[PDB]
Amino acid sequence: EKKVFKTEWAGRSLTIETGQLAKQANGAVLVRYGDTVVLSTATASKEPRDGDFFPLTVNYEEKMYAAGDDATLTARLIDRPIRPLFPKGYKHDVQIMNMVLSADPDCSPQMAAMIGSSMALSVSDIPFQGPIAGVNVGYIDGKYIINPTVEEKEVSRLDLEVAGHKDAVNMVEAGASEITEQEMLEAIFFGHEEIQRLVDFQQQIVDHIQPVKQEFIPAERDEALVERVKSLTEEKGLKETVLTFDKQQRDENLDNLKEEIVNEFELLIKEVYAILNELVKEEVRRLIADEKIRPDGRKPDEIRPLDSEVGILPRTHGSGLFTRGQTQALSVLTLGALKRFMHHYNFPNFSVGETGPVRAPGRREIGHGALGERALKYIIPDTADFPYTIRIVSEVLESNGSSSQASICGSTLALMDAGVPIKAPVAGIAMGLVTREDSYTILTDIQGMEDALGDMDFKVAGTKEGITAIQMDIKIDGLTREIIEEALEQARRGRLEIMNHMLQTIDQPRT
Amino acid sequence: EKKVFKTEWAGRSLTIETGQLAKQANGAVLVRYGDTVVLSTATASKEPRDGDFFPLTVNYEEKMYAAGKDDATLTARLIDRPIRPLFPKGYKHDVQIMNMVLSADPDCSPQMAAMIGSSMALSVSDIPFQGPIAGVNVGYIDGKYIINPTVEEKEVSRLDLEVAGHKDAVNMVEAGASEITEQEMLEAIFFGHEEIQRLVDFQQQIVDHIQPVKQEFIPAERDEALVERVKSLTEEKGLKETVLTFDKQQRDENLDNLKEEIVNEFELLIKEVYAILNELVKEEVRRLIADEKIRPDGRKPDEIRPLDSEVGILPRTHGSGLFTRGQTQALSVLTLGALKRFMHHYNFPNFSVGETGPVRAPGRREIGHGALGERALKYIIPDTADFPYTIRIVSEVLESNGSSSQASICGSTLALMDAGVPIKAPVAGIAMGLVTREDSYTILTDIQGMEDALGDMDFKVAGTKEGITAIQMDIKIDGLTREIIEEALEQARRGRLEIMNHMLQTIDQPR
Amino acid sequence: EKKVFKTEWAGRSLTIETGQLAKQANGAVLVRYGDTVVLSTATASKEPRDGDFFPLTVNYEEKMYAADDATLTARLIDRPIRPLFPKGYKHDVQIMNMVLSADPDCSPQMAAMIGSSMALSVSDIPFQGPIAGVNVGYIDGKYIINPTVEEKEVSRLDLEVAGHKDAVNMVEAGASEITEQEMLEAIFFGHEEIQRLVDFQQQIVDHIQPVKQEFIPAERDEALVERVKSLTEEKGLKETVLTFDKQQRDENLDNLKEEIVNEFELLIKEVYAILNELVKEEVRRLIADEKIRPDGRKPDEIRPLDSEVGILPRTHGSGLFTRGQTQALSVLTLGALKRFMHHYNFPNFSVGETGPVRAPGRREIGHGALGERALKYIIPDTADFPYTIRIVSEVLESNGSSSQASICGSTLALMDAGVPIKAPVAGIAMGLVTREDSYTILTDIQGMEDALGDMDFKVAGTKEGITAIQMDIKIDGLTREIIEEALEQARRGRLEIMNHMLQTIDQPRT
Repeated sequence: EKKVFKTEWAGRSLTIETGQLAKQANGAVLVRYGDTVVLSTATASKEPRDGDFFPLTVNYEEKMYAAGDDATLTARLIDRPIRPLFPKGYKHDVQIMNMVLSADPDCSPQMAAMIGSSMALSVSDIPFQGPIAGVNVGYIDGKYIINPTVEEKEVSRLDLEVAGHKDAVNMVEAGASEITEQEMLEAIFFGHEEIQRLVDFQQQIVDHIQPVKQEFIPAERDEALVERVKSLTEEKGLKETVLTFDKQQRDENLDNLKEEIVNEFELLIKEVYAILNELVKEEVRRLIADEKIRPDGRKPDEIRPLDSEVGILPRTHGSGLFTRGQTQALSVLTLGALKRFMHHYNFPNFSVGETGPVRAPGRREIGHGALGERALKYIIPDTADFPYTIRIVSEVLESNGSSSQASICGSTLALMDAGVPIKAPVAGIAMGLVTREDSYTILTDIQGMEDALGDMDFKVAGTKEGITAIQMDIKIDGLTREIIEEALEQARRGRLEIMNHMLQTIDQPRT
Repeated sequence: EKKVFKTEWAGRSLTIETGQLAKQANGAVLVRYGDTVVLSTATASKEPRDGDFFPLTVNYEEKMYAAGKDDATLTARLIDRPIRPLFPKGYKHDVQIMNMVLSADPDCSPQMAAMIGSSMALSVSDIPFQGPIAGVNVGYIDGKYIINPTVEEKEVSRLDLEVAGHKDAVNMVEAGASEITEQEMLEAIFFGHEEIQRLVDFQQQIVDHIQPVKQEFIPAERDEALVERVKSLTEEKGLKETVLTFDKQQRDENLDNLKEEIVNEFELLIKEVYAILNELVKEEVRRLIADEKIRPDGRKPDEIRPLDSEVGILPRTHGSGLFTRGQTQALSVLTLGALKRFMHHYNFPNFSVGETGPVRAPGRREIGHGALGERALKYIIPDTADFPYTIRIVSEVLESNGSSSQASICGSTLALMDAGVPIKAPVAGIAMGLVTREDSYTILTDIQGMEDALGDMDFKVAGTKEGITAIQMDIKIDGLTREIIEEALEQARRGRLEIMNHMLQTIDQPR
Repeated sequence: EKKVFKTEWAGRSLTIETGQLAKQANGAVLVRYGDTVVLSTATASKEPRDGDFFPLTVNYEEKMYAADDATLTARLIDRPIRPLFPKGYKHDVQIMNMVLSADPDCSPQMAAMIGSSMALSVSDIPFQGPIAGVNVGYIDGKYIINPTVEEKEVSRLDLEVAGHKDAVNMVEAGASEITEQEMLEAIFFGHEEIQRLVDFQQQIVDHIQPVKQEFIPAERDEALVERVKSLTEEKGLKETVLTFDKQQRDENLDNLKEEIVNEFELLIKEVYAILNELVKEEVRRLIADEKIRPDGRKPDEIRPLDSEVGILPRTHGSGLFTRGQTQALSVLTLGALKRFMHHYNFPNFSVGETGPVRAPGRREIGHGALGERALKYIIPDTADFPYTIRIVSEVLESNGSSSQASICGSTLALMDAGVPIKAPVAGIAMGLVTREDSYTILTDIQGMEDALGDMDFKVAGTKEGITAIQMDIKIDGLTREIIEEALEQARRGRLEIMNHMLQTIDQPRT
């Protein structure tokens, strides 16, 4: 029952095989892209899990014979464009595995696996709303190039990975040599045209295989029950509760507010909690679109209050503390004799007022560390005029916003503190989004609740001259070109404000 | 209250001490065999665990100081095998058995000392174990069998066998061999068992002296009438035809559903109905085989599942083989290197059985099957003298219903030929099964998961056309007679020969 | 809202900052002590956990850039902090300490200990401190606080004392065979500084004026207690307690409770709790009033002893030591040429239990190092005995003090092996029952006496003097007389034990 479908992808062949391998998986496909081979599978639990949480996991692993954080980064990469495309309220366990059986570094295993994963879900009976595809873009002598080779990347000014579906982009994640907003936005959409071909090719396959999807019947809310709950919510001043300034106190009051409504009033309880969460969600979203005020009283373009300090640790080579609202990071730098530069990120439970077991670095901590390292490596001096190794470790002492971005600001402080002759300071911020069908509002410097109840989390970092790194994921089907362009601009402003503050603290590398 | 009991075991002393050490354990014994010393203990939970599953664990560990300076996992699995089937049916207490090698003379097998240690500890305990059991190592030099050969005799034996069992029968065999005949193996087995019988004899005297007081296991007796009701609702809903569903996942789905309905008729009463259902399923399968001579995928006791294979499916790897037998499938990949010298690993992902779950480090089972594979193969691997390269093979189980471990041996033989390794001879393997009715027994060839689970044994044999290179067998009944054993070996010789025949269509000699 | 409070601590500055860092923690403080910096935090779960168990965790970690020990340090800090929470308070509390900068002359361990006290004291968590801790050395007859690295090279004592305003809470020490009075003085020299440190923390609390959360302890239903206390008297609780065999005692007690409860859900939780206190009381009463412990011993009698040497053929040295239902086997390996270490392993079968086997836990790492500390002082100079020495101790049974049994075991193994050691070493664990009328000190305690008693005070050393201590308590504090009496009675105890040990082997093999 083996079926082979073939095409071209940036000057080398792309083959997708199904029906032969891993047939107990809900769906499974083998991807040959040049000399790169990847087996991708998608499996779902039999019945759906309880509670309001969608367990979705993506793994990636490169076999020893195919030729250690990269695998974790890659798996996080593939999760991003796939996660938002499941019917709302679908809470089956879904696990997606990718095994790189053969790896030609000129033919991206990361991108092969991403398409592999899309295909495996698309042939499966799992109700995924793709296909999706992803692509790598470089930028050499003013020309964009798809899936550049190892040697072209040595020379590109951009290392971008874009992904999305038929009608829109889903995810971007990038590192760059300080390139303009418009250079980036063009790269994005050059990338998306190829994405569109790739999706096209996957749909023909789906049209040929004609898989039978499982039927997800989403329940329709009881108009009347909503109405009752929506009254007990209005009487107890939900609006004013939401507008509590302090993070922990806001969450405490909301919990309590819900904690009371539910006691009115088991399967009926599950509903009331769910109705409550949407009513909270709506209130927050309404306040922003209609009254232009966020739940800590800010306006869509205002950044949180900023504080910073340098040299706070006696014996360390460099040290920086950066505080933006209820998010705070301490970054520490060590120099060494003579991989050459790295940045780690640690997120303790106390940072969010929580108790729990202490572990080895998790997936998220590994992500943010590398994001930080990516944003910064472009401004680190040449080994030729500064022969030392540089390690930076960032500790998140408090968190409500973007620890990862705060750590980039922290680390820039530490680098200057330490007297590292860097190209230019770097700062970063995270952008948010509320869409109403009438229109959208872009939010600057978002807090946790805005990520959680918003539509995107779009992190941009770079210098005054331009962008050094991006990482973006979303919780709606797609982002239009004008929303991306606007976000980049408003993030350019945001970062500029932040570098301005940072230079009050230290205005150049120590001597 | 120290008591010392003494005897001879293959030309060296064997002493068993109890009453002094580890007296809070339900039972505990110290074993001195030559200069080897092992402390063995057996402990049971106070009350029995819930559900229909017998938690039994065996550990083995060799201290750092034991020599005056994966094997432990293999050894612990070895000791579990003959011990597990000998507990009263329905006994579901946690039982844990620990073995500590305090001193280790490699000429006096710590593995065997521990195995007898473990039997003794349970036998003196109040845990209702139905032994004793004992185990022995057999070599084969210039046509003579030898018990517990020394290191230097093993350098020269044609057989490395570990046999075990009780008073009246053999329980377990596990072996590696230089391509020896079926009768040469069966004799070794029963030479081994005569010594086993002495060892059991010696343990029984001890038990007769210590006179331990066992805990009283009252097995419930089934309600004749309730069985009858359930057995009708099962007959009306076509259990027989349900069982005969061809597709593995679909068979399990329908059976679950069938049970899923009967139970809803209809809490402590539910536990019973589920248990009654499982036995009725068990009986139907067993009946179909003994009486109608058809297995639940419609095969007959001697037919092997449909076979497919391929070589060279991975571009850049030195050797590559894909082997498919029914709904079980394995991909084996080979890497060559400069210059421990040969190894084989085995990986079993969850998707192989259509499951979701967390990915882990190699488990116990995966370590077992890997080594079983490596054992079956090492005998046919060339001398380092005429082929100076290291050889690693990794086998991935992409689907599973039968014997992954045997499929991986077939896969690896393909990969070795693919890679151009001048091997002695191809090797294949299979797993044999067994249904006993009191009237008579049927031996099953190439069993599927359900046949292992509801059958009486799982008897894996692998080797060349000239003879056997490896065995591993465990059982779920009290013992295996000599005629069954012999018949199984013969029918497994046929089975393997069929498989090598197919394999040679794919590749008929080393590339 | 940054606030900085400053003082002197043994000739160097001590600064405590709050209000700036880690403000989502219930409380948090930064400690600068010389060039050492430590951030300490204290966080509590929102609501209290179910069941009768207080989850309290302390972590400690020294960053890579700051320049088993971390586990030892974290266990150190837990000890004086644990007993000072209101009885029945069962919130998760976690306490973290991060050494951001570490000057080994200014103890990060002590900075963190005060850090942890401060973080709780500024928090809304109802901790009953402050507490503080201090290091004492002993050079040419003079005690010194927080000696530097180079002074420790030359001290005869490495002591860490801690406690609160009115009493000492915890001691843990290693020593070059020093007398009981020499130790007890060091302890109380240490406590005067502790008192300054607590004083300084109290002013801070008086300045910050934190608002504590209100812990309302329920009051027992006099009448329900009375009913339960009758069903307990009728079924012979007293006689049940006096069962000799450990497992059998626990089995009967479980069963006894198992019956009373069935009389008789939220009401059940109460009956179980009432039962546990009635058991607790019976045991305590028997000791104070009848002077008999629940295995029939008297407050000063040690359990029956047995020992053996050379039980393993091929190992360089081997010792088996049994004291009551606690038993340890210690094994020694010699090597070419960190130089001495002792490990401790505690399998589940040792207590008749089943469970998963793991990497060495926290407790096992503690006891191993306690053992190693007690012994290193008597191990020969590398000059006249050029070999590495590893000893591993296995606890085959346990009811008492495995850690002390392992020290006895290891001394046996060292002699067995022919190691020319300074002198044998033995150890024991002391216990305590306080009634408001008076107290009884218990020698060589069993598990139940630790669990239902007021302290667990382990002392080990030679005939000439003490080599190691480790003590924690379950009451607010220990007076000086109790701590002096315990040391003396532990000196006697150990002497008995060395006496027995020398019957087995009276000098290093030759």
